[PDB]
Amino acid sequence: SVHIEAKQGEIAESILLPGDPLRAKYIAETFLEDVTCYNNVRGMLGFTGTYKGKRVSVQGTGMGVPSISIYVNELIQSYGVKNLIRVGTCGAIQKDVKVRDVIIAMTACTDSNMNRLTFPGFDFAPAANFDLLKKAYDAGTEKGLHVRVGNVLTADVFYRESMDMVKKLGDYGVLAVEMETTALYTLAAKYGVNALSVLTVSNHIFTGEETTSEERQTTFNEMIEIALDAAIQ
Amino acid sequence: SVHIEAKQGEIAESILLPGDPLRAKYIAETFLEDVTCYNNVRGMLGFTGTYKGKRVSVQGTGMGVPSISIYVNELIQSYGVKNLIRVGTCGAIQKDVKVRDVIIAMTACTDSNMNRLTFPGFDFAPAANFDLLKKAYDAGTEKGLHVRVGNVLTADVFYRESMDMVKKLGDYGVLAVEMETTALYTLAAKYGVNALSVLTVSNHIFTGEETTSEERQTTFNEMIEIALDAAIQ
Amino acid sequence: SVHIEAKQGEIAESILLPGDPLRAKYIAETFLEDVTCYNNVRGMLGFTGTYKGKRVSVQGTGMGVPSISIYVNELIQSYGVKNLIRVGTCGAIQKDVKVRDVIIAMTACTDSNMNRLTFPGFDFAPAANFDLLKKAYDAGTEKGLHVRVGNVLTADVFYRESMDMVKKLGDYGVLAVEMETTALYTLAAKYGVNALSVLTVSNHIFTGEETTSEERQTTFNEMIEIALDAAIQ
Amino acid sequence: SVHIEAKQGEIAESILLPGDPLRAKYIAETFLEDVTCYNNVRGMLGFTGTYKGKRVSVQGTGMGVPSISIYVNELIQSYGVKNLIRVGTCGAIQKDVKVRDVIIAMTACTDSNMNRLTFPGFDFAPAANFDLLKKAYDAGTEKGLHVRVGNVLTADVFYRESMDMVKKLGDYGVLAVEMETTALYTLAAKYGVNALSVLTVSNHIFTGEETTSEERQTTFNEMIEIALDAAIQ
Amino acid sequence: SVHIEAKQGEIAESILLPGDPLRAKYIAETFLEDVTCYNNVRGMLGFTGTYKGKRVSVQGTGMGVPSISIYVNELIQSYGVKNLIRVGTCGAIQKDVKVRDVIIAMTACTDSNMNRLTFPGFDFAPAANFDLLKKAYDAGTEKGLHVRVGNVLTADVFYRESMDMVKKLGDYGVLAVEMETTALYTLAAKYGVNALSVLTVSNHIFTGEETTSEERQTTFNEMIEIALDAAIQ
Amino acid sequence: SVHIEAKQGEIAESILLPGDPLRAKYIAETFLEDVTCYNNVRGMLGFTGTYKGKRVSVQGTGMGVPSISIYVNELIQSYGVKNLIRVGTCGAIQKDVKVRDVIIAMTACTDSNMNRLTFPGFDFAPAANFDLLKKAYDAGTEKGLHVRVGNVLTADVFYRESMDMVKKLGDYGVLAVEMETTALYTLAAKYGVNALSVLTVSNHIFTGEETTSEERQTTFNEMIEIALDAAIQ
Ligand SMILES: Nc1ncnc2c1ncn2[C@@H]1O[C@H](CO)[C@@H](O)[C@H]1O
Ligand SMILES: Nc1ncnc2c1ncn2[C@@H]1O[C@H](CO)[C@@H](O)[C@H]1O
Ligand SMILES: Nc1ncnc2c1ncn2[C@@H]1O[C@H](CO)[C@@H](O)[C@H]1O
Ligand SMILES: Nc1ncnc2c1ncn2[C@@H]1O[C@H](CO)[C@@H](O)[C@H]1O
Ligand SMILES: Nc1ncnc2c1ncn2[C@@H]1O[C@H](CO)[C@@H](O)[C@H]1O
Ligand SMILES: Nc1ncnc2c1ncn2[C@@H]1O[C@H](CO)[C@@H](O)[C@H]1O
Repeated sequence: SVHIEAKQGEIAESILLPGDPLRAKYIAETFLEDVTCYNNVRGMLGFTGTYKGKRVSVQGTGMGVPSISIYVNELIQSYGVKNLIRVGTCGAIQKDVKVRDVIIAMTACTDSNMNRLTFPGFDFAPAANFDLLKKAYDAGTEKGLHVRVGNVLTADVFYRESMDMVKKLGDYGVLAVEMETTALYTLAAKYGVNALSVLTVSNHIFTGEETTSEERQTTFNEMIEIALDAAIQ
Repeated sequence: SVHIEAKQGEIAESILLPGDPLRAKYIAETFLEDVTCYNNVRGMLGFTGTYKGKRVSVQGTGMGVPSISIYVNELIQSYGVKNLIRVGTCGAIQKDVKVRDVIIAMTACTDSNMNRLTFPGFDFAPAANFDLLKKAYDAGTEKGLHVRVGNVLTADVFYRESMDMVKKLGDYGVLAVEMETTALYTLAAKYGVNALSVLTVSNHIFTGEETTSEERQTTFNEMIEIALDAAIQ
Repeated sequence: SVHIEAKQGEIAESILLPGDPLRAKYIAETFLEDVTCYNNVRGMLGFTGTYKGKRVSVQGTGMGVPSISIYVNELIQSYGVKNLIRVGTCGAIQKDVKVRDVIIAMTACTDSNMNRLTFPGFDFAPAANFDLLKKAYDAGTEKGLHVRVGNVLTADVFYRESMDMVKKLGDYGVLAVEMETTALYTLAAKYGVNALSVLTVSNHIFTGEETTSEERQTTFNEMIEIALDAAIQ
Repeated sequence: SVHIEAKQGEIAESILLPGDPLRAKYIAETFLEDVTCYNNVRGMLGFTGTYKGKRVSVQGTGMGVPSISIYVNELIQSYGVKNLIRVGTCGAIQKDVKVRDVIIAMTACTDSNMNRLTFPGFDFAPAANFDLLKKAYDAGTEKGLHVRVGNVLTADVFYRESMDMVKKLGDYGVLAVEMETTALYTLAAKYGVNALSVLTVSNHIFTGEETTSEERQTTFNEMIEIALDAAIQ
Repeated sequence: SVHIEAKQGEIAESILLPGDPLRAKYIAETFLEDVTCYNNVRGMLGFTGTYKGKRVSVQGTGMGVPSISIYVNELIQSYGVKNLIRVGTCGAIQKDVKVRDVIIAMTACTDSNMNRLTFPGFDFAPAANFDLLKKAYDAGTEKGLHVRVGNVLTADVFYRESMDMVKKLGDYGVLAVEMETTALYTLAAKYGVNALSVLTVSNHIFTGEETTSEERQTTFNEMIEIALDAAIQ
Repeated sequence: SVHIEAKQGEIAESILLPGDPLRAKYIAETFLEDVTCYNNVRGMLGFTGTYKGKRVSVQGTGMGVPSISIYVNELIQSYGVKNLIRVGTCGAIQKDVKVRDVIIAMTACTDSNMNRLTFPGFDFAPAANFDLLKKAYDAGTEKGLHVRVGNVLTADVFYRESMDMVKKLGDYGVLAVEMETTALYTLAAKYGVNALSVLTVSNHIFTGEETTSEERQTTFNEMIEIALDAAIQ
């Protein structure tokens, strides 16, 4: 496809979608066997391998609705991908959401215009695939993680001049901010395929708490395991 | 409160919210014991009784976002209600959704302006309480119903001049149309309480299939049972 | 029709539209002769009788744009209704508007999205039928009421978190808040029929003054008389 | 003021507002006595004189919401004007509205953003002063004119690429198109003063019928007479 | 055309567009030879003459997007005009922009709805013709003027209740406020012809500095010279 | 900063901003001397070196408004960058724009919501720094390139379901589509620094013409040279 140099058949039907291509590399090297790298266009690494005997892929998406939309469109339309699980990070809005919690997004709010252009006059609420959601929830519960299922904000702007509206969204139960889920869920629904976002809380937006990858590595690894485990079902 | 004549303490902390006040009466008479009627203002019947030994209420909401918003605000703010389950009907958009299916709304799309006014420039995605959702899903699965968990449209207009956008929403996975869920979910989130909508598909919007209450009574009764059963947990 | 169980011909061509179905009952019992009740679906009472020898009906609408839109569509399209007069209550915004004043709405502002969806990019100003307006104005003037003709707000939200915008509308001459007129006027114009809203001020939104039905009964009765009197012309 | 060179007191409290400054000149020369010209800034002629013994003024506004807004703000805020009657032309949308009809605008629709900026999320419906409206209606009825009271469109664009939305507005009862009324009515309401628009239909937008000033001069003169006659009351 | 009484061929292919028709007269009398006046409809003076031997015209536009849009549509579509240079005034927002500076607008921001109606969901950025822009810039630089090339605001409202957003636009580099450029640039682009706006700063919006025409006459004359000089190339 | 691991002082005040980090590497290796790599976070390569003796940097941005906004905010606010030139590719809309043309964006249209959120009710037109624009234009003209200066579309969606609006923008003179310029120009203006986008046309959106990097390498190299050459001035 335009942004992926893989041949037909090189990408598995189940795929994990980290934002960071170097996390795709980490995931492939850490969890998968019989790995190949099928893409390096724009440095946006993608790999296919095997996990507990089942083929699965992992593809960086970049940051933001427009970037992930490019990759998700191509994966679905050109490579026949059927199950897409974003595995990423997010920033907690609410005090009761803690760093290292795992959030499974039921739906996402957004300040993107992408859906207003498609459905003029409507608020489109992008929805996770429930069967994937339940599988991931059950796996995370069994794994011993703190798992929160709820609403997130998909933001276009990481650096917002005022966080007043983000605070207000927190007062309406929104758990955390990230930059991709609306697009993944909307496009998966458009094409009749299955999507989910499983997120590690890496920072808290108002307290200023932050982590390095190493400082959340054990939680992150466990989260990747549940995302894979849902995928292989 | 302005629209409910009940005394403090007369309304239980768990409440079912049919749109039709005569369905509130049917639910109270059919399922509850030790019933009183606490409201007849505007004919919008409300009752409190006991189900399997646990106090529970049932309150008509009327049709549309503005009507249900009035009742939900008053129930939460004046009567201390904590768990609110809308029990209603909806019209299927998709061919694969069948009359007599039970839909549990994860989230809702809308053509209402209510949330655009609150969050200018954002799409707010109203979310069910996951713990109530899971309880209802598990109960419905055990009860032997066809249960679908997904997205609905909360419409302001029942009689729409063109159904083009409703069809398009169906192509993006939206299951059915109804007229209340966005408001219930948004206000419950605002006030930190728990909400869910459990819906019976009573009509199919493009095929023209329709039912009378009697023609869906067994399914409807089973749906009320799961809504109660979730409530009493 | 879907929400009205009347046979063809049972509803008169002129109809009064209170929001409260119990007010429809009061109006029929108090003013009309040879009364029948043609609807009890959803408790939304409707009656037909005679006033000064002329057939006229009265139909509850419920609260909010979506509810009244359902009933008005059905009355016009399925029952051939030609003259529709909402008779309701409203909350004064301005200090110079007093409780027990009668407001005849020339037009209505709104926070509903209903007309933005129909006329994207435009502000649609819904207009009363002038000939009905003049008849009601002349009748109210003769009856000795305080009658104000002007602008109202049709609100989707009764419980608004901030009343700043309602205050601002008052500073631009808007007289009072209610929850139905935009829909009635827009749909009547769509179908080429005649509509008017005649409202009793029952509360003042910033002073906190409020009334019971009994406390405004004489004014309300006189208002119903002028609404009927316009109708029978 | 910035756009009017008159001294304080030179402009009367009642004023007619044609769009064309040369029509202001025609009105002053044809109907008024003891006339002075108080403004020629930008060629936007303004005059004060006497009609049936009462002082009255006439001020060109130019075309469009932004132009009339400048003049109306200055007249109200700097010159203390209290009664403002636009006297202009319009293009009929509906077949049943005829060239040479006089339309008295109750309210106006618009494609301008002026009120959306002031009342974000709301449709503001600008309203005529009813007492001026009634006076003009009664005077026009007595004068023997065809007078229509209703809704108009205040357009920003005279040359619209598609007239689809204008046709649709006609199907919702909107009588004619012009380019000033929303602004006049909104600003008069803002400042607590009295406004009305009295319009001659000079063209029909879909049939292509058009007139010269001479071809509508008798109707136009009679319309000016009723506008003055209302003003002097 | 509807608003211009000129015969075909009486208007030159290059035209200057002051907002004030009396400035059109001043420009024609001061700079042009062999002058005729081709329009006095609505007092909106237009002239054709010769400058350094080349035919050129000058046409008042009035104030605001809707007024200039009328004239620009007619000039382009009915009179075959190819090069259109607005020559006007503006109000500085930024402290670093000085009265008597000449601003050449690269593009324009707006609070008009004109382009949102044409391109729903998009921000359209109207662009100057670069070749005209460069010619005017080079001529102004040679003439010894202070020339600033940048962004302006095309406002619908001269009298804005709050200038907060205008200040904010200044903080994002917007140089000055005026009331026509968006329309000129958008329509010229639509029809494939060449437009530019060359503006004299006549007032500073926050400091209150203001000028009479006489107080900026030398700068204004030099600006007209560069606008002509670009035109005749 | 959060997404760049460079120490203070490691990034030069002038920077080129390709979307593709592998193009940043190509630019550094091909044109610069004394090169270091200061960032590999998320694979988003950044380098500093010397060109004709002057320090300059090159930093990948990723694709889309949200991605470039992250990097531009950090470069300006944390690293003190003053001159930012995006060097990228774009897709021609118009037939008269050819593959291998170089487009210098004066301004950009967008379907992003980023500026509507910042300036509610306004269309913000993001503007290039004119002095950088002129330098690049003069350098490209001297270099013998086909250089077009004009308007572009900054799109959020690469894969748009209908290209109707993109075609319409082409009919209003918009030259090409890309995915970053609105953000770069808006943020540079916000912070008072200098930005420009210099683009190679790599594909034609309606004809289907496309190129590989090798197939446009000579043009691309010349474009990089002019971007550098402007930068070092
Ligand atoms: N506080 C935050 N705000 C926005 N995005 C965040 C935040 N924390 C983590 N992310 C995620 O990391 C990237 C931005 O650093 C995005 O891909 C986004 O999903
Ligand atoms: N097809 C439908 N469209 C809209 N609302 C529906 C439909 N079917 C059932 N409903 C529900 O029933 C009422 C409208 O008849 C509303 O309360 C709504 O939730
Ligand atoms: N203050 C108020 N705000 C909104 N609606 C009101 C108010 N007072 C009376 N109403 C009317 O009564 C109902 C809400 O109580 C609605 O039908 C509405 O028209
Ligand atoms: N068909 C029309 N469309 C828009 N404005 C019109 C029309 N006919 C008359 N007008 C009026 O005349 C001017 C435009 O020619 C405006 O001031 C406007 O109010
Ligand atoms: N401060 C200002 N605000 C708006 N328009 C201005 C200003 N100064 C000059 N103008 C120009 O002059 C007219 C308004 O006085 C308009 O045509 C406009 O372009
Ligand atoms: N046809 C196109 N549509 C959108 N972006 C494009 C196109 N061609 C090149 N681009 C650029 O390349 C990337 C998308 O492939 C974006 O960074 C964008 O700026």
